[PDB]
Amino acid sequence: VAQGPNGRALAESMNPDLLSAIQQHISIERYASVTYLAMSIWCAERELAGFYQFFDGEAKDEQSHAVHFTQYLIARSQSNDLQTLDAPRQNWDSLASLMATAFQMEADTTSSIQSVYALAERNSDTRTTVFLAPLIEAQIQSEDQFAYLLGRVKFANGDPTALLVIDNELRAGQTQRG
Amino acid sequence: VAQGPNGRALAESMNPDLLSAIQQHISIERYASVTYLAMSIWCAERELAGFYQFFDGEAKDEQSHAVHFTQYLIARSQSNDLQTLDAPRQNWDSLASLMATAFQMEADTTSSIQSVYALAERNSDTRTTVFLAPLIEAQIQSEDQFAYLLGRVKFANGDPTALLVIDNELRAGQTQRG
Amino acid sequence: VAQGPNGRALAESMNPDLLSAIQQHISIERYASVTYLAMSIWCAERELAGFYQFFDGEAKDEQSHAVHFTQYLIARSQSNDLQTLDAPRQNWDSLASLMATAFQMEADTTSSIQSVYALAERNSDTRTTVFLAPLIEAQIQSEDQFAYLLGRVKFANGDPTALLVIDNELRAGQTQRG
Amino acid sequence: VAQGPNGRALAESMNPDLLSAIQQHISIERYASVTYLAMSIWCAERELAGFYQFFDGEAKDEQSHAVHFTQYLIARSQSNDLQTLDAPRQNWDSLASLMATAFQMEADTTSSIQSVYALAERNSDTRTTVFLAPLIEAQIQSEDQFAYLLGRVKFANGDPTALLVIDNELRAGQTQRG
Ligand SMILES: [Cl-]
Ligand SMILES: [Cl-]
Ligand SMILES: [Cl-]
Ligand SMILES: [Cl-]
Repeated sequence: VAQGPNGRALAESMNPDLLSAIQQHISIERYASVTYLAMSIWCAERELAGFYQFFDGEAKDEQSHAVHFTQYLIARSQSNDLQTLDAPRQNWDSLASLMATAFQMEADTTSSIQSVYALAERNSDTRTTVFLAPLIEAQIQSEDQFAYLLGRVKFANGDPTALLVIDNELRAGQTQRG
Repeated sequence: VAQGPNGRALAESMNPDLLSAIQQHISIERYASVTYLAMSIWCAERELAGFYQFFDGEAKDEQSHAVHFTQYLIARSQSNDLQTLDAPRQNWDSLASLMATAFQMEADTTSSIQSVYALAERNSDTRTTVFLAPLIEAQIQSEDQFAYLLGRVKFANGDPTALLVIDNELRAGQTQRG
Repeated sequence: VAQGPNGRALAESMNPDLLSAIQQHISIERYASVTYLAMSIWCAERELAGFYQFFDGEAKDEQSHAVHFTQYLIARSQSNDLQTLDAPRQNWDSLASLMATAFQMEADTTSSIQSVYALAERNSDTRTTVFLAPLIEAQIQSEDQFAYLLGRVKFANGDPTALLVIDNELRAGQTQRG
Repeated sequence: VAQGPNGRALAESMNPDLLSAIQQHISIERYASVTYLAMSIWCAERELAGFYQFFDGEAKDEQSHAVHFTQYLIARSQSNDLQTLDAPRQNWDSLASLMATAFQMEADTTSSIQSVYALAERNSDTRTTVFLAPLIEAQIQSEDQFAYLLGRVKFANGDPTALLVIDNELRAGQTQRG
């Protein structure tokens, strides 16, 4: 029985480009997490308590997804490489603009998974494409959810009253179409 | 004991114009159902989640009413004839205009039942007029309900904040005067 | 952030041939639903109450699957296009022949999904192939189930006693190999 | 305040032809009841215990409906006139033929109500047409039920095994399409 790069028994070697692509995706999700934290703070600064709670939860959830990827690399007996994390964007002129960045961050997370998926398909690494499929399914729901929150916020058209109403929806856990 | 057109024992023959009128009404209710589905989608496209849930339920309910009519034709040993279903209207310039079409669709459903009622009265088919009476009673409540939703939406006068408030009412099941 | 054809924020554009293929599949499932309704009626006309209940449930379930596809198009910010629905087949010379049409309808539903799957694979639309995979899994079980019901009905070899026994199985919810 | 023919305070006079028609209908339902009793006995004589239980219940139910009409005449301050009751038919060559007579008896019960309904309509006695409407609704379900039992028995085509299976359905309370 061979040993993998992290030292555990190796079920099947992984192409080093696929390894790097996964390590990079872990960074994308760690960066989405700190971005949601910055958005949590920005909302809290403007007394948008529901939005603040929502993004606080999104930051923790996104970090869990990152950890889930590190566990997969351990499962494949591959080395992890936790990288330097850029500072997040921290300033926006409005909630609408903040939600636009949030939607883009979620969509870009899905894009990064798709790239890892396509690279694994090329290398015929079927464990990885299989492992990734539920994570892409969840990203579809996350994208639907952020499109919902962004569109609802844009519908408000900057009116504080509408934004307060939506803020209370979020504090109550009403965060998707349902 | 005679056999009816669908092959079951026949309690009492039905005039073929009355049969056709019932088969056509089944189509009206099937068409109301897919119309409510299209309205469900239109609302979902604009993040009006409460309205989306309401019309999703109305589509299923209207389909049940259609099925209820097919069971009556079976009870009378008459043949069913499920027809080609037109595509629904799918585009509206505003919620107010959508709710106007919804109200008209509900009122037109009642009109179609009334026509079947009047035709059965002419033919002295008392089973049918008796069978129809509870269904007209429910249509009165449905008309009251859609007049309520339409009028409330018009009262909002296109203000997004008011429409968000009404959207949340609908998501909570607050769909009539009560 | 770009807007998709239905007006919501767009996570990733979809090839218009893939869109049309999905809109067409929605029609196939809507048509399977009304076909199961017609079969429900045909069984009810012959006092096959268990078969009638089974197909009444299959019609509602198949409609739910259609709605599930419309929600996916909303999730992808694509336009829905609910189409004219053909009338279903409504006449069969025997239960065996009806069950044969039912099996073919279920198999053809799976074929239509496979075509959408293959088209999405060509366009590298990984959200769609991922979204479709559970639906194909369920179709395998549905095909196994209809092969079971069809084969059991053929085993009866037209004997009314055997068909009554199977009818009671279905009324009790005994609808698969288990 | 005037007194009616039975001596109670009279809310509204009833045409004597309408009174007689109601008194005659009471006899029809009393006769249906004893007919179901005779059918109960015929089934018991052939060890068809489920059919025997079913018709024993139908005899009691039909008698209750007769009593319900006598209460209406009391409510209208009209006289009751319980008439001589003919002997029921008591002999049949087969269950199929017995079920045919049962279906006809149920259909003839509905016809007699319809006649009373039409006579009340002519006399504009709206209490009576209103009172009768639920009873006609129930007759539609009774007709659907007896068409179901008759058709199922004919499907058996005289095979004892199939008739035993149906007998057990009835003993378990499986007496309609459901
Ligand atoms: Cl804003
Ligand atoms: Cl509006
Ligand atoms: Cl067969
Ligand atoms: Cl027989």
